[PDB]
Amino acid sequence: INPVNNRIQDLTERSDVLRGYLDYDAKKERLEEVNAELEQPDVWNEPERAQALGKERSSLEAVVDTLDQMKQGLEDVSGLLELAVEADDEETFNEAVAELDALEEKLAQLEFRRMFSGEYDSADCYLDIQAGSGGTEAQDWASMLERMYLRWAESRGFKTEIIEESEGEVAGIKSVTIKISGDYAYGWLRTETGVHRLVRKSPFDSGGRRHTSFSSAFVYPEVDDDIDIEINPADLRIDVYRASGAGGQHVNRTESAVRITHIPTGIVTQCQNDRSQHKNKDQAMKQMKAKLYEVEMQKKNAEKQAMEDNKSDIGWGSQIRSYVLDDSRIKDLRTGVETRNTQAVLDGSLDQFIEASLKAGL
Repeated sequence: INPVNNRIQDLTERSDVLRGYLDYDAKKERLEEVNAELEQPDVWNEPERAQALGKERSSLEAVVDTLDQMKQGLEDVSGLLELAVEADDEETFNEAVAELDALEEKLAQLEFRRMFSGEYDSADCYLDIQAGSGGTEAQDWASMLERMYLRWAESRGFKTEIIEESEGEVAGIKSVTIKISGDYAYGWLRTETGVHRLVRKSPFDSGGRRHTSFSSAFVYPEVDDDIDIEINPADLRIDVYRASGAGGQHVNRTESAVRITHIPTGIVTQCQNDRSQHKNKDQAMKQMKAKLYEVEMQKKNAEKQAMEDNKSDIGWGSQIRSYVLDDSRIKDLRTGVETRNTQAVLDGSLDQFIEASLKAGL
């Protein structure tokens, strides 16, 4: 028996486990129902509802369609391999194994649904990146993180939108808020919340001095429409402000960007991606509701894990990963996962860390 045939059996076995675990039949029945409700034109008479149905359909297809393709894909590969071996055609064999690799990647990713027990792990999410107090160097670092996450998101089939962005004076960014949309986006990105440490020779320093910079990443789920709990107007300060576009600053001089500050906590949300001020307000408001829930969920989880008295709460600002570029080394301080290909990570190769984090139960 060729080792490749044994792998095929292993994948089939793994897909069968997943089919039962994810209730393939139930999800398939539900998918038809959702598709039916989305066929009618009057469905958008309730925008929020139509949007929710659309997101649910995507999540269901991620299970049903992927498993259907797994079934067919593995059968195809088995047939192609038998042909390749009998014909002694090395090239066809290689093509078949390349397809098998793609199939295993699909399966492996779907197996992580088992790790998503969070009530909102299936939701879209927001990612806030903030440059630390390291000047230009820290701002460049924040922009590198921005690029990294945008590239990773695309690699995962998640859509992205820049909600807020404040550029640095000389280079990089001071801050950015990115909306990441897709199947279980929050579940997949939430363990990246924390402080990311950069250590390298700064290209902004005249000499070759070692510089250490810090940037924070904060991931929170979209809960609007799922959580009707709204915010008291008295606890909010709303400001219209000028953002930054591509030359266009006419109606953009006043811009129409909206900033919302929560007096009770000091938390702020901002939105500048729409031309309409009222639309930016609506969106900035959705972000605030999500951040406040995110915070309440933390305190909520603090009670579920309360033991010692006078114990310090769980802060999300802990350092979670160190990027030592001058030593060609990036290591997650929580999981211990390390890689020496720094370029690949900066270019979006984060699954190696995220997968380990989810498996560790973070």
